Amino acid sequence: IQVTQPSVVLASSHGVASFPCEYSPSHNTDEVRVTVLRQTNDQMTEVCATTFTEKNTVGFLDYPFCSGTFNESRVNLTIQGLRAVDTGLYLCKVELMYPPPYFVGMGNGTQIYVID
Ligand code: NA
Repeated sequence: IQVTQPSVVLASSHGVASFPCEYSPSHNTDEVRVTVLRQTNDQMTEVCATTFTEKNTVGFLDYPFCSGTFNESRVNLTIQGLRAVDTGLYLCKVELMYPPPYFVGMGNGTQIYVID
C-alpha cells in the first residue's frame, strides 16, 4: 500500500492543524490502523493511533489532541494543542489489519509549522 499526505501545513493561531492521509489501493471494507508520528532532528515518536473500519469511522476518541474521520480512501486528521516547539514533520503510518495479508505503509510526512 502507498500512503500520501500534503507536504506542508500552517497551524492556526490556536495550535490546530488539519491534513488528509490517503492510502491505496483501498476498499470500503478495509480495517486500518493509523498512527501519527512526529519527526524532528531525531527519532520518530508516536503522537496518537487509532483503528478504523467500514462502520467505525470516527477515531482517536481516546486522544484529546488528535481527531480523525475515515472517508473512503483517506483519513482526515486534526491535531490540536500545538505550540511552536511542536513544529516538525508529521508522518502517517497505515496498517491494513483486515483482510489478510497484512501490509504497512508510511507517508512522506506533512511539515507542520506552528508559530506562537
Ligand atoms: Na480525540
